[PDB]
Formats: sequence, C-alpha cells, structure tokens
Amino acid sequence: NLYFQGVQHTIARWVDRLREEYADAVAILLKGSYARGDAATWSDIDFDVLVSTQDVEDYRTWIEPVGDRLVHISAAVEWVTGWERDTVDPSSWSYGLPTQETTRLMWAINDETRRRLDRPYKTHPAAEPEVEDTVEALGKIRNAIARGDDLGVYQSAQTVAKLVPTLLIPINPPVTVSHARQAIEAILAFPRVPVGFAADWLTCLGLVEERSARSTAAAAERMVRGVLEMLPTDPDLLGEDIARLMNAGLLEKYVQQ
Amino acid sequence: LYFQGVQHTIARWVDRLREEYADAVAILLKGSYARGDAATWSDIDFDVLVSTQDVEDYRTWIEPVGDRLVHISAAVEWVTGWERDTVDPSSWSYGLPTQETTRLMWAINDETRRRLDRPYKTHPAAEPEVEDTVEALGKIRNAIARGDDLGVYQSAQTVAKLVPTLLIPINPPVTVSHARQAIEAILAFPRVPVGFAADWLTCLGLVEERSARSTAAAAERMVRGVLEMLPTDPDLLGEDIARLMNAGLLEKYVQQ
Ligand SMILES: NC[C@H]1O[C@H](O[C@H]2[C@H](O)[C@@H](O[C@H]3O[C@H](CO)[C@@H](O)[C@H](N)[C@H]3O)[C@H](N)C[C@@H]2N)[C@H](N)C[C@@H]1O
Ligand SMILES: NC[C@H]1O[C@H](O[C@H]2[C@H](O)[C@@H](O[C@H]3O[C@H](CO)[C@@H](O)[C@H](N)[C@H]3O)[C@H](N)C[C@@H]2N)[C@H](N)C[C@@H]1O
Ligand SMILES: [Cl-]
Ligand SMILES: [Cl-]
Ligand SMILES: [Cl-]
Ligand SMILES: [Cl-]
Ligand SMILES: [Cl-]
Ligand SMILES: [Cl-]
Ligand SMILES: [Cl-]
Ligand SMILES: [Cl-]
Ligand SMILES: [Cl-]
Ligand SMILES: [Cl-]
Ligand SMILES: [Cl-]
Ligand SMILES: [Cl-]
Ligand SMILES: [Cl-]
Ligand SMILES: [Cl-]
Ligand SMILES: [Cl-]
Ligand SMILES: [Cl-]
Ligand SMILES: [Cl-]
Repeated sequence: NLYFQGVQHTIARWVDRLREEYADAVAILLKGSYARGDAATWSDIDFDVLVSTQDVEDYRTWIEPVGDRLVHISAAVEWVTGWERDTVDPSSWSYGLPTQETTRLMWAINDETRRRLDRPYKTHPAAEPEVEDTVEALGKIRNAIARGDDLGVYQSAQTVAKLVPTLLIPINPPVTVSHARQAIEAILAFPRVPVGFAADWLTCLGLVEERSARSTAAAAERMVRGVLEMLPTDPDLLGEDIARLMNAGLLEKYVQQ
Repeated sequence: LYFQGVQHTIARWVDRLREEYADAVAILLKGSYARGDAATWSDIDFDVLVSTQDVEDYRTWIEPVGDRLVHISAAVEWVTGWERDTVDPSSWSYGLPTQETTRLMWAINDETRRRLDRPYKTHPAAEPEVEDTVEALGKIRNAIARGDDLGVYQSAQTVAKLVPTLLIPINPPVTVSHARQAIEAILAFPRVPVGFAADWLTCLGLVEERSARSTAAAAERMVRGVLEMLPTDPDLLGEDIARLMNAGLLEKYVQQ
C-alpha cells in the first residue's frame, strides 16, 4: 500500500510533464480507477489531455517504474471542443445505460476553462430502445436452433442480452454508472424486470459457468416475451411503426406464430 | 413454398417503397435474402437511399406471406452519407474487414444505377488495440484477486473482442459478410497462438462450461501468446506501443 502513494506521486508528476509536452493544452483531467479512488494492483493511470488544436485525436502510453513495480500510464489527447461535445453521445461500454464518466480536473490554462471543466464527471445519455433488433436477434436464435448451430445460438443470445437493457431503462428508476463492471451491477439490480431476469440475462450474455443451446434459447424466449409485455406503447420512445405494431397485436402475433 | 411468396413480396415492396418515398434514388436488398441464405425467421432487409440530406430513419412492417407473417424493415438514409460509410469498420465483425452484401433493386437513373449496382459495400479492418487488450487482462487480474467471477467473465470478453484486431495483420486477409461468419473466419485463422481456437470461445463466453479460473488462464495464455507474434511496427501498432515492446518494457509490465 506504499505502492499507492508512489502512484499518487506519479500522477502529480505526470500532470506537469503533460503540460510541458503539449503547448496547445488547455486542460488535464484524471480519469478511470484513480479518479474514482477504487484502483487496484493492475489499474492503469488514465489521463485526458484536452488541446486547442482542432481534430486532434491521439493516444499515448507509458510504462514507468514505481518502486519495485511498473505502472501503465495512458493519455488520450483530444480537441477540447470535440471532447465536450461527445457528452451527447451514449457510451459504448454501458449496455446502453446513461453514464457518469468520472473526471478530476488536474490543471486548466485559465479561470474560465477551469470553471467550465471542473466537474465530477462528463455525462452521456441512455442509448435508445431497440425493439426491432431485439426481435431479430431472437429470430436468429430460432434459426440457429433449427439448424443445430449451438455457437450461433450463443452468439445471437448475446445480441439479445446486449439490447434488452435499452428496453428496460425507460421503465426503471433513473440510474447512471461510471464504468463497465458497474453497468452489470445496475442492470442486475433493476427493480422492474420480467420473471427470471438475473439468471437469464447472464446466461444470454454468456457470463455463466454452465449453459446449453436449449437453456440459452429458453432464457431469451422468456426475456423477450416478458419484456415486450412490460413496455409502454409510446411511438416517440419506441418508434412509430413499432408502437403501432404492438398496439395492433401484430408484433405479438409475429413472435408467437 | 413460403420462400417463393417471399420473393414475390420483395418485388412488391420495392414498388411500394418507391411510391412512398418520392425523394428516393435507390432501393437495395440487404442481409439474408440478398445472400440467398435466409431461413424461417429471417427478415426482409431494405436500404432506401434518399436525396434528402441528413435523413436517418428506420421503418418496420409485419406482413402476411400466405399462412405466415414476415418481418420487413427499411433503413432510410441520405444517399451520400450511406456512400461515405465505407471508411469505418463494421461494429459486428470483431474488427474484421467486411463486405456488406448489397443487391440493388431499383435506381432512379442510369448514372445512379451504375454508381450503386455493386455486389457489396466494404468496410476496413479495425486497427490493432494492444493497449486495451493489456488493460483488460489487468482488469481480469484485479477481478480474480477480489473473487469477482462476473468481472473476470466480463473483462475476458473484452480481451476476446480485441484479440482479432491483433491477429489480422499476421494472418492472410479475410472479409466476412455477416456476424456469424465473423466467428467462423476468426476460428479459421491459420497463424494463432497455442490454444487459440478453444480459448477464444471460452473468453468470449460462447461455451458450455468454464470457470473464472479456467477463463483467466485462457486469457493469460492468449495475451502472452499473441503479443510475441506481433511485429513491433510503429505504423501498425502506434509509436509508443511499438517502442515499448521493442524495449521489452510491455512484456516486463505484463509479467511482473
Ligand atoms: N478501452 C478503455 C480505454 O478507452 C479509451 O482509450 C482507448 C481508445 O478508445 C482507443 O481508440 C479506439 O476507440 C476510439 C473511440 O471509439 C476510436 O476513435 C479509435 N479510432 C479507436 O481505436 C485507443 N486505440 C486506445 C485507448 N486506450 C480511454 N481513453 C481509456 C480507457 O481505459
Ligand atoms: N442490427 C442489425 C440491423 O442493423 C441495422 O438496422 C437497425 C439500426 O442499426 C438501428 O439503429 C441503431 O444503429 C445505428 C447505427 O449505429 C445508429 O445510428 C442508431 N441511432 C441506432 O439506434 C435501428 N434503431 C434499428 C434498425 N433495425 C440494419 N439497417 C438492419 C440490420 O438488420
Ligand atoms: Cl476503468
Ligand atoms: Cl437519459
Ligand atoms: Cl440481429
Ligand atoms: Cl456479450
Ligand atoms: Cl448489439
Ligand atoms: Cl470496469
Ligand atoms: Cl460494481
Ligand atoms: Cl399495423
Ligand atoms: Cl407486443
Ligand atoms: Cl443477417
Ligand atoms: Cl433465400
Ligand atoms: Cl466492388
Ligand atoms: Cl462479447
Ligand atoms: Cl471491446
Ligand atoms: Cl448473422
Ligand atoms: Cl464456425
Ligand atoms: Cl511484448
């Protein structure tokens, strides 16, 4: 645990080093595990270096000694305006959940940049519901079952499990997450889910010790049917054609035929 | 006999789409029916390219074909944005270059016909992600140490999703047209580390049985196996990464 003090010193030391290196820098922020305070042995030191130069996107890596160990350091160098702007795009690592991308401002070039970038996180909105593609992936599962392709079953079930949260988010209390592992935690904790959710979702994701093509296909059939019957038929939320088809009973008829 | 009525349904839908979209310049058949490998639950997949800029919309019908219902979908998009899309890697291919099958059904003029009547649309391979593969191994290691099985499984999936970006440059070039074929092509890579085919499925979590312990062991084998097979080229892997590997420092970090 004296490793951790050497890392904190490495972080402080790197901030000044990054400044010296990037004349176009306007702000330097700590990200990831060390910004959250939950780092462990193999955690990386993660920096964003925001610059004034437009269209810049580069990725730096260092391996540096801390006592008798080496630590991995990384920096994403990015145009400041591009970095601020991506707050309107959903994260790709949260299964569609809205996110709080943890930031700790280390340095900023002036007062106004300081005031603007001194926030505990950068937000991202939820990914939109994908009813149609969830239903298609169930179709792929059924096709793979019919032809005896277990691997195809497992693959398509992952697609169903990756998409289902986009359906469950709107009918659950608002929750955000700050990192990938926590996304699994928030989803598993959703108060409003169909019967069997926890085990079914992990089976379909493939994050279990034991399953079969039969049990996996079964989990997906339960989940899709259970979730669709819980969804409000709102055209702005789900899409006009989708809500219409659900209200007409056509989507149900299709799935159950 | 069901698939024959589908063919007639397809032809009928093109006329329909033309009539509904005045701003249309082309309609293309995509997916299973464009490949000719469709089955019972396959969907009829259309791209409807419009002259109207910045348009992105997604349509859905459910239609009778004899004694069954068929799912029909249309992606409506600015013709020019559709065309520009070739510069980005597909999201569904584990980083493999792709040939998105395209069968042009209708085009507004002879020039549009010629610009668009192509057998597929291409996307390039995703670039190698050495750093993120190593980080995900780091996460697996932290997860094991705290007894978090789910964390091990999750971060092993990350390792497995990135490893193909590493194997592509040391293997004969291959492209795929759909997601299921991506798995087949990757399992068929001839130049891979010891244990690759079995381990990759284990880490992806596409197997009947594994444990946190066996999964971590697979990812350790894999990552160490793949890195020693990579050329230390700055253009391929990135400047820092190549330097660090050539210096021995990345290996030292991973094995410490
Ligand atoms: N995966 C987790 C890591 O993601 C990012 O870094 C990673 C970048 O996202 C990676 O960039 C990749 O993802 C970005 C964003 O999609 C793409 O623009 C880029 N072309 C693509 O290569 C880049 N090649 C490596 C860098 N470590 C974070 N900055 C740090 C985080 O720990
Ligand atoms: N996943 C396979 C399907 O992918 C696409 O469609 C799907 C679109 O890709 C989906 O759009 C999603 O993906 C696109 C592209 O990333 C995003 O721009 C969009 N915001 C996001 O919602 C849209 N919401 C549903 C539509 N069926 C293909 N056009 C059809 C294919 O069967
Ligand atoms: Cl992290
Ligand atoms: Cl939101
Ligand atoms: Cl799908
Ligand atoms: Cl998955
Ligand atoms: Cl998906
Ligand atoms: Cl994580
Ligand atoms: Cl967590
Ligand atoms: Cl209807
Ligand atoms: Cl329904
Ligand atoms: Cl397909
Ligand atoms: Cl066919
Ligand atoms: Cl071509
Ligand atoms: Cl995965
Ligand atoms: Cl990934
Ligand atoms: Cl597929
Ligand atoms: Cl295969
Ligand atoms: Cl190495």
